[PDB]
Amino acid sequence: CTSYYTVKSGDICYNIAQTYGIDVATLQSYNPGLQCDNLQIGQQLCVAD
Amino acid sequence: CTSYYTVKSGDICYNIAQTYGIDVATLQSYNPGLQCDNLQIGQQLCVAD
Repeated sequence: CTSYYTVKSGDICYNIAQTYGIDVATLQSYNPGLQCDNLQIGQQLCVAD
Repeated sequence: CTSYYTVKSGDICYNIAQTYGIDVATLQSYNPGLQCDNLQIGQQLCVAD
């Protein structure tokens, strides 16, 4: 992982992904076992590789 | 809380508490509500105080 995004209050996977120019599946591929229904505040999500 | 840890692919609550010295019981007392199968990738765990 080159780069991380930190979950903040009310963030959803779709928008986090759009912010980085990727789609949710790619975000998922970057984060083994990601659970978009269940993101935690401060959770760090890879957004690069 | 004094110190933190960021969950990576596959981490189980046992290896984590071990790595940082401590017992799972102690880990779970630093983290109110904690499903040790269900650890979110990139979740912030407390490991001290």
